[PDB]
Order: sequence, then C-alpha cells, then structure tokens
Amino acid sequence: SKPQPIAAANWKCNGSQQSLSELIDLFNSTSINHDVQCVVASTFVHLAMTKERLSHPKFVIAAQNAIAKSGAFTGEVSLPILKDFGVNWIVLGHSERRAYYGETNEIVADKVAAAVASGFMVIACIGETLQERESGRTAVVVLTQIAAIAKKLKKADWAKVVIAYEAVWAIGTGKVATPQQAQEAHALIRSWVSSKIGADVAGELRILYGGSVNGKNARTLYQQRDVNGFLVGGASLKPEFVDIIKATQ
Amino acid sequence: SKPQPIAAANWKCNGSQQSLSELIDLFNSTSINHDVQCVVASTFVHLAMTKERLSHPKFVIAAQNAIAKSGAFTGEVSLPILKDFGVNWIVLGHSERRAYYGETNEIVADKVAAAVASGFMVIACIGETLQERESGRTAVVVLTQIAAIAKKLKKADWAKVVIAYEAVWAIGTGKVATPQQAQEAHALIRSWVSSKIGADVAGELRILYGGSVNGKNARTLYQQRDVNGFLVGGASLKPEFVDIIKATQ
Repeated sequence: SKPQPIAAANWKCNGSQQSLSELIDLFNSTSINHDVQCVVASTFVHLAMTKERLSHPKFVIAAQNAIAKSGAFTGEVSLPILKDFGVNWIVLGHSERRAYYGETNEIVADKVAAAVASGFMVIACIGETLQERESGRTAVVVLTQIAAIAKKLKKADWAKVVIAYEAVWAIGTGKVATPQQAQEAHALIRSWVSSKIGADVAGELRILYGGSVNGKNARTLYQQRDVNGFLVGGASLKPEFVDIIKATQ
Repeated sequence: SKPQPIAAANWKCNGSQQSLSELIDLFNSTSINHDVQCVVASTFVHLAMTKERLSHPKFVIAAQNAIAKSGAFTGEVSLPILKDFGVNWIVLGHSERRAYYGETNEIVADKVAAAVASGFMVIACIGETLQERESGRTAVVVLTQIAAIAKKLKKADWAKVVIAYEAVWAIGTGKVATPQQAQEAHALIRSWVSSKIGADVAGELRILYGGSVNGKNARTLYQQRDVNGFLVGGASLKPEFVDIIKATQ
C-alpha cells in the first residue's frame, strides 16, 4: 500500500463553457469511497467557472502553467495571481511546454521551486520522448530532469511535490506502454529519490503515470507498486475519467 | 477626421480580485460622453470577473495573448476558447512576448491572421527598442514588423485590425517620447499603410500610442493628428486611466 493517490485531469488547451460545465457536474456526481485527491487543471480562462461549479470534497483545481512573479509579462499568469484566485495546485514542466514554449530543465526547476516557496502543491512533469527511449536514453533524460528540479529544493519542499512521469514515447506512437514498463520507470524515479533525497521522502512521494491513461488501462496501471495515480490527457475530458479515479482504489 | 478612438488598458500580469474589482467599478462609474471604445485586457484568470463585473456600455474585454487553435497545448489559451468565453478583442505581439516568449514577426503575424479570421478585433503591437532607435533603425524595424503582419492579411481584414505603436525605447529608459516623436512614428505607420494597403484603409485605421501614457500627458498625445488612442500599461491599473479615456475627446 501507498501514499494518497492523485487522479489529475490535464484538460490542456481545451473546453467550452458548456462542455466543461457538464463534465464538472459529472465529477460532482461521483461517489468516491476511498482517499484520493482529484485535481482538475483547466485553462486559465476556465479556472473561475471550475472553482465555482466544482463542489466535490475530493477535488481541487490547478493551473497548467505559471511564471513566478507578477508584473510586465503580457499574456502570462503568475503564482501570486493564482494564489489570490484560490488556486493552490499547479502542473509545471509538461512535455508540451518543454517542447514548444522554451521550458528547459532549469526553467521548469525554477518554476517548481518558486511554486513550492509560494505554498503550491506541484505536479512536476518529467519524461522522455520515443526517440530518447529508442536510443537508450530513458534513465539519462528522466534522471537529468528530476536532478535539475531537486537541486532547487530542500527536504521540507518535497511535502508539496508530486512527480508526473509522462511516457510521451507511449502517446500516439505505436508503442503502448505495459504496466511493467510503467512500473520500471516509476521504480527508477523512486530509487533515485531514495538514493538522492532519502528513503522517507521516497516513501511519501506520489509518482503519477502521465502516458496515455483511459478507463480501460488505468486499474492495471495503478496496481503497480510505484504508480500513485495519474496525470490524464484526453480521457480527462470524458466520463471515463470517473473510472480512472475509481481505478485508484 | 479621426476614426473612433480606443482607450485600451493592458493590465499585463497584474491584479488581485479585490484590486481589480475596485478598478472595474471605477471604470463603470465613469461618464463618457464621446464615442470611444474602451478595452480592458486582463490576465486570462481575470477574464471571468472582468466580463461579469464590468457593466459599462463603452467597455469591452480583451485577452493579452492566445494561440490559434485548441488542443494539446498545455498552459496556453486558444482563440476558439476565448470566442466561446465571449472575448472578442485581443492584444497580439506585445513587446514583452516578442522579447521573452519567442514571438518573431512571423509568429505574431500568424496569430493576428488567425484572430482576424476568427472574428476578433485585434490590437496588433509593433515598436522598436531603445537601441534599435539609436542605431537609426526605427523605420526599418517598425515597417518590417507591420509588413510581416500585412502580408498575411487581405483588405477586408483591416476593419478588424488596430495597430498599437509601442514606444519601448521611451519606457523607463531616460529617453523622452515627445508628442512630436509619437506623431512621426504614427505618421510613418499610416503612410506605409496608405501606400501599401490603401489610403482608404489608412484613413479608417486606429493607430494607438503605447509608450508611457499617464493622465498628465494623454491629452497632448491624443491631439496629434495620427494618434487614435492608447495601449496603456502601468497607468491602466490606476484611476488616471479615466483621465486617459477623457483625453480621447
């Protein structure tokens, strides 16, 4: 048995007010009989409606991104802004931001540490591409990313840290990730944390699977020793997200 | 005559729920006797409240950025999302996003083209830096930037285009933008438009001044022939933004 699992919805850059309203209420309707933190990471635009319309005691809201401080940064949203808005959870370092929007390992780490310092619960994303997996660089890449983050934190910080292992290599590539492959990656990350931060931090840490997660595959993913729940992409916009949460029992 | 002026508030990455609420109600309180579009560009997070709480007939809400389409773009907000949210104005290509967030001339142009195609009113920002100006490259840079935008648009598109001339070189630098320098930038711009797009377009086009504007300089800036209002930064978070609106009379 395990730390409290997390079922996190990464809606990404998606939703309409009507589509999202209905999903929120489906989420509200769910009876969750176990301890699980559910999280909905909507676009910035949708944070208001979600905050107001989502009333479920097991759900919190998150941002999908931020910058560290307010000021002369047109188009961007900052941590104190989110904080003032009552958002206390945030996803940082998503593969898409690292790929498209200039988030290097250091930029992500700095954002994580800034969010940790401001009181956020952080879902810090790491993980490797297909090309990196196929060139034998899974451990090099993933451990590099997490080392970059961890050197910006101190022990106390890890209470507020969640690590999402995005198996990007396993999303839309032909390669469907087995529970074993998932487990093998999560084990790698947990051993690293044990060895580098300590076995007590490693035992408390939630490591989320953020490859392709759906209603069908979640339970058998979740059952693996070192999988503590999920950061869900496209399925999180659908009813089966409920079955993903249920799969964390 | 001058076309309808625009008084636009760029809040940049600033505001709390309480601070912004008070500011919005001041804006609601204003009595505006002349024809002017006031626009409030808040952070994505504050769009819901601004929309809900701003009730003034001369005001519209705007975003400070978007990407073209919805999808797997964690952290970003798209044009369709904004549209579904009732947001029909947008500021694109702000100096800060060009400087910090990878927006080349092409990227801005592409965003502007997509927003226009989507039915948005677009405040497209151009302008040179202090050292561009002091190397004698004002006209090179500014006309380069508008050309990159214009080549992706067609004639009928321009009814939805506003140009904001950001006098970046004049904000916090010690260099003083006289009304004469504002006017000659604006004239360069409208000349270009007249000569490259058409004198009819150029006569209808709002070219907003977006160097340092405050309640004290605004009237004198407005009275220049080629200035059609303002994209105000710091002063837009303050009461004197009302005086800036009044100055477009």
